[PDB]
Amino acid sequence: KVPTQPIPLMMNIFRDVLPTVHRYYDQWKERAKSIPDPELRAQALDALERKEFHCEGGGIYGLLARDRFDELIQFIIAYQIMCDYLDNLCDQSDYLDPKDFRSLHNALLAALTPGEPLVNYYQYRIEQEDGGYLHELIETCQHILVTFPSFRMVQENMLELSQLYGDLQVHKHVVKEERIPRLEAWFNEHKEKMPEMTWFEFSACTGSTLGVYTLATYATKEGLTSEQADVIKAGYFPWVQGVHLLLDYFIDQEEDIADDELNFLFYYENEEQMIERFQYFVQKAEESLSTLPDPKFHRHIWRGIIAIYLSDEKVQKNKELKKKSKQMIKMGGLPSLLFYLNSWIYR
Amino acid sequence: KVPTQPIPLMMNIFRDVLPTVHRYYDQWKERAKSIPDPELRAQALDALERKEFHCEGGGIYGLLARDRFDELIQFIIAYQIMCDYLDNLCDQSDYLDPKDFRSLHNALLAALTPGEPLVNYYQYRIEQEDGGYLHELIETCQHILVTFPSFRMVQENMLELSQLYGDLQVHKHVVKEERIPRLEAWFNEHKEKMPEMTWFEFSACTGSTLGVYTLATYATKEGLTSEQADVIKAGYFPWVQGVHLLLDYFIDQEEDIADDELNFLFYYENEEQMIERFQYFVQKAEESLSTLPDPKFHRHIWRGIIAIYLSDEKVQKNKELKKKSKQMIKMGGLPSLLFYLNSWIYR
Ligand SMILES: CC(C)=CCC/C(C)=C/CC/C(C)=C/CC/C(C)=C/CO
Ligand SMILES: CC(C)=CCC/C(C)=C/CC/C(C)=C/CC/C(C)=C/CO
Repeated sequence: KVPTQPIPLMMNIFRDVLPTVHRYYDQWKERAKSIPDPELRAQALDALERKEFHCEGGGIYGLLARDRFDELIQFIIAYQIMCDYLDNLCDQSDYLDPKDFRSLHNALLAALTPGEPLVNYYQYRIEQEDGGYLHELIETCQHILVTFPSFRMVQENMLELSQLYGDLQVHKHVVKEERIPRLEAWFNEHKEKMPEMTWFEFSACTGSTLGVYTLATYATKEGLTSEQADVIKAGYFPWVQGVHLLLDYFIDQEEDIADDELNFLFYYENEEQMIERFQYFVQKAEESLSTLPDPKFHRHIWRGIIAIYLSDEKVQKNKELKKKSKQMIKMGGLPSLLFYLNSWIYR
Repeated sequence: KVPTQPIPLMMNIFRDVLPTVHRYYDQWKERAKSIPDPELRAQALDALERKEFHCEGGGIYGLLARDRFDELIQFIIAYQIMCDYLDNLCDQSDYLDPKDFRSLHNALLAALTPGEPLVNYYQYRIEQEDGGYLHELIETCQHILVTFPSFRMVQENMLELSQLYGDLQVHKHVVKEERIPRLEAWFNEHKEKMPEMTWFEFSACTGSTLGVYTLATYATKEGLTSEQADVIKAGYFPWVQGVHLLLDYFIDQEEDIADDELNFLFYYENEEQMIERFQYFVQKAEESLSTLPDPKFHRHIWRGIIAIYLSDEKVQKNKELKKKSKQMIKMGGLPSLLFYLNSWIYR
């Protein structure tokens, strides 16, 4: 059974999760260095250099599936490395071709489809020589998921989340003036299936990978039901994924204002509405998490997400953002403790 | 309104205590570089390089005296720097002259005696040109303690603990064959005023500086009575200071065996008696700490100190020492958590 008390949970993270994540992550970093195309190589290494925390955090789900610990972490790390690599490729495109963005994000759907034939995902861009990097990441996922006893029960839900994630990455990276019309028209197709929210709130809800890792985790269990697959998806989507990305965008505000970059928080009528809706998402997130198996573990993952995000220098070294962050959610001073602990370690 | 819950306590330590200690400690490092005598300079800088954790730990007492935070920490740092410097000078003496050891440790008594004229503390050794390093550490303590409204009420108790500490440093640093005879004669002078214990248990009890820092902390209060000053002294001496040094000796066993260093645990008739007496010290220490003002603070700091000691790789990587440590004190998974956290940071 998973640790649900802080001390054993933290001990298992430092002893088991982080060394196991880094065993595989550090192997991908060595592979990325051998990418022949200098632009693909740079984007791969930048994602690996800057976004380690995504894999370190995602790997914590390993604790729910000890019998498949190494394999589940290898899947989460391969899938998350792909997301961060592809995000860099889309963010750094000089061409802004949505066919390219889509073709790249179809790699994530291949990763979730064992025996899906691998295509040239780079077919709509000039840079295509990755020495098999992307194919190796896809095949890693394919070969692991197929060994999970209830993968077939969760696969449809994983693909639904991955498709929504890919759609977001396509629409938000096109030429500035075409982004919001695409996102609004895209939201309009899903809004009937969704709780009452805005196009930009929906956009945030689709931008997380947490639901995919949670479904992959429970895929390791014998006799998972279609009913439970659906409970597990609904536990994270839309509310938890929403809070995750609303925080990501909260922390990235000052660089988005300065770099004229798409930030979903900027489409709220005012700050009062933003804080009120954020608090609503948090309450709905707490309610959705409580429906899950191992609810106490999920509530710990979730508190950890909020705390680590709000501990960012961008929040804690900005008097205004720090004040507004405590208005959004009170965390018993954990964000500040993590900032000052971090600040002490690296000096 | 002193922080006692783990998150706010830890946040204050990382935000307030450690950065403030680091600032004053760094200023002492730069001051030490100006020591003219090459050997005194080498010993001052070595103590400062190796023993910063003593000041980091001692400074946590600042949180009991928020009004006097910076001044109390400057006192604690100056006193502890002096202790670790003098320890080095006595350790690395080629002549092992107890007159030298005594004269050096008389600096600690001067530090606790404002308006006292100072001697040449180096008067019994070859190396004497420190450019005022030791005088400035003394004067730093003297100038801070006079500003504490209740210093006069705790001064006698502080001088008592400082005298016994000085006595221990004198007796333990002489030639190997004179150490135990000196330590037994010394204990025999104090035996009748102490709870029942061995000369080597007594030696352990006198070797900590916690009592001095705690007394200095409550010196910052208006209208401390003699009764209260005696309660505060008894809260740390002898049981808490005893646990502190017995635990230090416990962890360093393998080191002290192979470097043939003096270790007071080796004078127990066997391991079983050593563990039995340690458990007794722990109980008396818990009892004496519970008599203090802010008893949850004192309990939390003491458990933190124990957890940090037991997290040492010397304990956690040594199956035998790990078994004995878990007999000696029940800390649950905290030492193991701190071990794996440290292992991760410094991989
Ligand atoms: C009891 C405690 C403190 C538990 C710690 C819980 C932690 C560290 C959770 C990390 C949160 C997490 C899963 C982050 C992953 C980030 C991710 C997948 C980002 C993709 O954009
Ligand atoms: C919260 C942190 C990182 C504290 C660091 C400080 C450490 C490691 C302290 C452990 C030792 C300690 C509390 C010593 C007290 C000072 C003293 C009298 C030392 C002489 O043995």
